[PDB]
Amino acid sequence: LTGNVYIDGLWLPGHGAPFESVQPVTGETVWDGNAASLEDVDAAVREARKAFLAWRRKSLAERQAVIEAFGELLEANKEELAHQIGLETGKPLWESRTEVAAMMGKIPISVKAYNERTGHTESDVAGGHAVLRHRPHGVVAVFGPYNFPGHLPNGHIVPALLAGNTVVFKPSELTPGVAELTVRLWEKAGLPDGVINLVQGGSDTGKCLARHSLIDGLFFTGSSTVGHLLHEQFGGQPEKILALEMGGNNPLIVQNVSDLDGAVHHALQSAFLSAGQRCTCARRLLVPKGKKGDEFLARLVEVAARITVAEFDADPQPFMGSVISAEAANQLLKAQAAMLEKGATSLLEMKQLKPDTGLLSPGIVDATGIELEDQEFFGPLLTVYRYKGFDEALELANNTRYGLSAGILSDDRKLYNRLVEEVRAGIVNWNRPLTGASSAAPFGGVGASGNHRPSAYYAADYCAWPMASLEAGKSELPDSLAPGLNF
Amino acid sequence: NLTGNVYIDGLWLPGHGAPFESVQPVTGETVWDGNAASLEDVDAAVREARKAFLAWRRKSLAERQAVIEAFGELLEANKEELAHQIGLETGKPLWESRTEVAAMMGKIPISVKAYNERTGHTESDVAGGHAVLRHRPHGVVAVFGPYNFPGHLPNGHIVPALLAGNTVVFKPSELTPGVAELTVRLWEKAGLPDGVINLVQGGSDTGKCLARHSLIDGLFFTGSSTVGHLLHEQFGGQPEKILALEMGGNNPLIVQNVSDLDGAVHHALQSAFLSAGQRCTCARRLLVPKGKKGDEFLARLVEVAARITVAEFDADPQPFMGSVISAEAANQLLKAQAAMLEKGATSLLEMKQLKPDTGLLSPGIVDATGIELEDQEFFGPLLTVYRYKGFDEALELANNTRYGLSAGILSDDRKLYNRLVEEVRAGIVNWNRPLTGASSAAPFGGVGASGNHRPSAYYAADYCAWPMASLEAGKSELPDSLAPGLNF
Ligand SMILES: NC(=O)c1ccc[n+]([C@@H]2O[C@H](COP(=O)([O-])OP(=O)(O)OC[C@H]3O[C@@H](n4cnc5c(N)ncnc54)[C@H](O)[C@@H]3O)[C@@H](O)[C@H]2O)c1
Ligand SMILES: NC(=O)c1ccc[n+]([C@@H]2O[C@H](COP(=O)([O-])OP(=O)(O)OC[C@H]3O[C@@H](n4cnc5c(N)ncnc54)[C@H](O)[C@@H]3O)[C@@H](O)[C@H]2O)c1
Repeated sequence: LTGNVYIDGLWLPGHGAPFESVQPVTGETVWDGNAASLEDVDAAVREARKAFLAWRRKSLAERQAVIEAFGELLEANKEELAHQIGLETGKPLWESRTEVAAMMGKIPISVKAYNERTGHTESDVAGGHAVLRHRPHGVVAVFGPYNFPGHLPNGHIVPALLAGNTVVFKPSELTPGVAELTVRLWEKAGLPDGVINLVQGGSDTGKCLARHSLIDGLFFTGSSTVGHLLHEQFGGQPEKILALEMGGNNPLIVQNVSDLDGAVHHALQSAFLSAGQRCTCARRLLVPKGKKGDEFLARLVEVAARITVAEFDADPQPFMGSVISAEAANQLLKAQAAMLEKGATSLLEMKQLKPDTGLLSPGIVDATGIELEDQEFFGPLLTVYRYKGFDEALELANNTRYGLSAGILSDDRKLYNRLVEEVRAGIVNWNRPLTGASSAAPFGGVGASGNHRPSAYYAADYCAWPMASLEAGKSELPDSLAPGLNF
Repeated sequence: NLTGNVYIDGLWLPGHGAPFESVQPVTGETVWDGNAASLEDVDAAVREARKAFLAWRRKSLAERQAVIEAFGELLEANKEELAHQIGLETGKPLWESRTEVAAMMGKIPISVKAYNERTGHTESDVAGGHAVLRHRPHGVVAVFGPYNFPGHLPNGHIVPALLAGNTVVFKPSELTPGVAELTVRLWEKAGLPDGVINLVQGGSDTGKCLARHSLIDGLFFTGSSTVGHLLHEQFGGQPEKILALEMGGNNPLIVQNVSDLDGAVHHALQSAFLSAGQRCTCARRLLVPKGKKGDEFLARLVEVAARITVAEFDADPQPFMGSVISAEAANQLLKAQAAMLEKGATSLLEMKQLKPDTGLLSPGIVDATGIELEDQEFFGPLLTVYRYKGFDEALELANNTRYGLSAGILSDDRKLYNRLVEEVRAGIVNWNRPLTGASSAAPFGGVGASGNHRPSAYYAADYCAWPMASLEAGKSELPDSLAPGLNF
């Protein structure tokens, strides 16, 4: 807890302009530090490149041993890291600890994924004795969001390091402290010098890193906007492997449910967990028009009003905490303000709970006939649309260029079956909230939610490239020569 | 038996573009005549492939597999006729064109196993419920085909794509349109629904109209790192369209400490001169240890290399290699080794034009040990040799290229190979076997300027299907322990 930078195993103040991380509700300063400058970034990259040569040579077993030690250190400091996350983001403790346990779980699963997606295989084939092994890329710049400053960046870092990569981690300028803590835990775990390198900063720092001509890969978790910016930047440079993980305008369907409070439960999970700040949250809820939906939305609004929202560490733990900043909340309020005047009516008003904080109350808005923008956004603002035929519901679900998550809450399996059949989305759930993905299976958005480099399990796919060999043992003539060959 | 028509939505139709023709590389006579697809022709192909996708993606995996297997039946059934088309239109000798066909046939079952492993259907019980994983096709994929293997490579994209439920708008090389039309007719006679594959002949203009078309959902490419980079630059900012690039390489072959001379000379000639050196995995640069051993080796290598025959694809006794794709290309190769010799290099074996205005080139070997030539890819039987001192200097040379397709070593000492694998950055790396003759059973993806990390061959299945993972439950109902702040 110092505010430094980290390069080649050494902690050093940044040469860039200082910035600070403020707590979303208290407003006081939680972090102070210097942002990485241009030459600072050149240093991080040069030293990760240097460390690569020695790190790529470590066996898979050794790299796994260091990473696992990192996991043991995660368990040992679970509460302190949880408290750091919740403190700096506004997420409640009970949820931050969830993010930590997720970081821990990302390890063994990343191991199995490495061994299946990019393992070592040996076989006898027609052209001789074929063998297949997987090689790391080199220096991968990892960008971290602010909603999960521990789970997601980790989900890039573990698979990459394990496979022999070296990392230049640039966290969000809204969650630098959690980043510094995680880096210290990699140090205290015995990670060779320069194998991971921390570069704090904001937009300028990320600019200097992304354009840097010596990175060998870039792994991104963040807004579809900046993700597309990066993808355009690398236009014409296929040599640098890019992984883009972006948002979505995720739809949730709830039709013909026999357990009301159950569907209200899973719905509230999907739309409001993490203050609606989980990238897999449902931003659009679809309910069959008429009487049945009226009953459902009645109960859903009833229970949603009952949700508590307070500081990350309130004596009785609330359901959700603050939004990252008071400004973000301001833009959300202006957002639903633009929705209402567009023609929508408020089923449940999104309210600012304390004077100049990011504490927002749940918000539900009906714009069934209205046409708002296809735009992603974090916050507890849920747009609801009422539909006639189910074949119309499927039309609505796909009514977005994003393609991350989508699912249906229903007792009828065939609604799910036809959903899976028709929907164009990354993860599509039935009777479980859109949130809470499984790291044991891929996690890759389609459309504007990724560039077809799915992470989580298939993370192992974009951390290592394949080397295939036809081994012989002795260069010697075939039984029957080809035409035109005389000896 | 051929026509020269385009093929869209199951219908054969003359193209609306300007006419062109496919010439035999040595005979000079016309082998194909047809109209290239125009802008609206391509818009039609794409629109109709998109329409057909909706119906094709819903077929089960088994049914699509059955149609493709029927395609295999037809490949075996017409093996010799398709071989003759390939050899005729490219100049490749018959005996190896027959190989290209057998490779097309083999690309099927392996594409199946690949689909079931890399993008299958799996189910497991996990913490968040009963999780399931299935793999979906992208949609309309534009497939561009080379000219060295107008059958094997395009197929290596098409089978994996069709099988996974994609539809294809195939644009073949304007140097091998006939092979394309014939192959398409073979897909027709195989029962492929209308619009699931759509042939769009043409040259640069046609391919541009296809790549720029705002309705493709993927682009699969095999061709020069030059045009490949052009395409990649084009899609800059469009991650929604999945792109796979398969590009060339400045492939190095090292031969040090071989106790069987004629064997290593064999594998060398295979790697550098097979198919007139027009296989993308050919060794463009041979590395031989400085001094006596390399002197003897290269001596033998030139002796035997001179003994190579080169003639028409249908020579009475089949030669080792045929003509290069065109006489003009050959012209640029001659200009190439001329620029190397005047650059400071010495000619170990002169590349000569065997007939006046043809693509018949004789093997060419050039020593440029001290000279610095361009890091550039090129097809042709022109082999540059580099002599090295320490083995770590040989490794220094191998990576002396921005391309990263193939590389291998001819040696009796396994540890030289081990140090190669450890250090070399290339897609496929062979030991004591020719650089040519890859294995469709294992991935095939070049690094650096040889691809964008969407390797084909076995891993083709990865860029033909995207993953959908689901947490199924059965009934939306409250958990045992609620979250804090939820009242009912
Ligand atoms: N796909 C996912 O799993 C996932 C996860 C989290 C968030 N999201 C999406 O992201 C939205 C919020 O954005 P966010 O804050 O998480 O990510 P972001 O846009 O802030 O990007 C992460 C970091 O990259 C750096 N950066 C900013 N500008 C840059 C630039 N121009 N060039 C290089 N680096 C730059 C900053 O550190 C920035 O905070 C969410 O509401 C949701 O839409 C998606
Ligand atoms: N990666 C591999 O496996 C592989 C395979 C074969 C050849 N190669 C290499 O590629 C080169 C030979 O390939 P080639 O000359 O057939 O490639 P190419 O550039 O001719 O590409 C094939 C076809 O694409 C079309 N085309 C041309 N310009 C286009 C454009 N601007 N936009 C869209 N389409 C366009 C034309 O039909 C062209 O002939 C050599 O470097 C060779 O070694 C690599």
